Amino acid sequence: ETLCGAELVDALQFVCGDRGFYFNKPTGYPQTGIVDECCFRSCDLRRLEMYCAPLKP
Repeated sequence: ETLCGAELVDALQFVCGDRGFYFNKPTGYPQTGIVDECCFRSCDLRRLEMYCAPLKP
């Protein structure tokens, strides 16, 4: 539920596999990202999944 530090990174590695992840969602045209939603808060797998990089292949 709460995934912090290494455990967060493990989760993202596992869920995102080859794609990679990032920690802050992009914006645009006061920061915040996976830590906030998955570490300070429990988060679910679909939220976690949102910090997987685009595919592209």
